[PDB]
Amino acid sequence: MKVAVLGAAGGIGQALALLLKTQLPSGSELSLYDIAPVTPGVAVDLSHIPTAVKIKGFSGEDATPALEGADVVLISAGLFNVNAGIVKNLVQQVAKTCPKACIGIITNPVNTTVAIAAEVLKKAGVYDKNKLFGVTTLDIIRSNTFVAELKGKQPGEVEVPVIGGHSGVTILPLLSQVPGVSFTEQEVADLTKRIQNAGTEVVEAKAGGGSATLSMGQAAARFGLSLVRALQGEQGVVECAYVEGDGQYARFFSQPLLLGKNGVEERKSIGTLSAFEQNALEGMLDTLKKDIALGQEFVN
Ligand SMILES: [Ag+]
Repeated sequence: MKVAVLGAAGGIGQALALLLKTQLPSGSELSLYDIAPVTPGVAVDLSHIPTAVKIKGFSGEDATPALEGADVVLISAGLFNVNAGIVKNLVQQVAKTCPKACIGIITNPVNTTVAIAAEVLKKAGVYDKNKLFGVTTLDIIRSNTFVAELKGKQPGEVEVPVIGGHSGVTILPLLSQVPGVSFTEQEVADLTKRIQNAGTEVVEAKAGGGSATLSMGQAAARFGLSLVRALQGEQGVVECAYVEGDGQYARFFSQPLLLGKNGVEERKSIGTLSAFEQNALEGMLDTLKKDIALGQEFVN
């Protein structure tokens, strides 16, 4: 089982690679790619950690040697103006070298870059909707932290389902479905708005000198490890991710997914929604649809 990290020299990629090197199952392989010439040294650095995970790093313009035999590709390289071209270039190389891998797009804006990725893989004739994921786990683990903080629970024991998209008002935490926890509607409103704007807390506290790299690395690592477990035959693995489903709300939509050996095994129902959640769901479908079309038209 091989995991390739495209964008491994950035802050997100390095934290992701550090977590994968120490937590991937024994016998796994990790390949790091980025443009920067330091990337081979990041792998050598990590290769000194005594886990049964083989790691190698590659630099330059060609990601092929890092992608050969890859089962999972995580793309954290790279707002729309800059990352759209980066995503298309890397997904094109994925479509030529490991077209059957599961692809997790971390590069933002996820709502749009997943649509770009889908259309690029379509042009190569290898697009598989069961294998393309927008990684939205950062909204989930932030929700877990904020809910446990407000309710005095252990943060490890709180799991909040989060649906919709990965930006602004498209992020919908289903607080009504957190077992053993009840909220007032003012708690729901303030908690939902904090989750939807959590990124701004980081950049403001960084004096504008950066963004959320370590927690995003942890989020991507959680989704990546869940994927690897499911691909290796583990049962009951459920994660929310931004995928092309039945299009009931939008072409791409984040929802609980049962993962399997093929990627998506079943797209689970979002369940019963509260009045607040149903309102917030229908009230953001248009801005989500425009995010998708922005990505489609860039390729088409
Ligand atoms: Ag796969």
